[PDB]
Amino acid sequence: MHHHHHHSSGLVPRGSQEIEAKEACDWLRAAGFPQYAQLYEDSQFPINIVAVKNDHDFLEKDLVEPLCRRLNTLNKCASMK
Repeated sequence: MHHHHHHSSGLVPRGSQEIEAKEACDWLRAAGFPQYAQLYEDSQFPINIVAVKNDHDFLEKDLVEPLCRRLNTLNKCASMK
């Protein structure tokens, strides 16, 4: 029943982009960064992804790929400025 996350990976893009949108928000929360997920419906996803991910927040760079990809997949739909 109780858990924190599933796994720490994400390298399989497909045409199912409307289903990837669900997994994007939920993965951000699971990975320990729910602030980013909640900012989707507030129209605050596009806030310099490459800058905020480069603040050296964790030691491992493998976590920075899905932090980029899950932001990017919703960015298309958000279209803010």
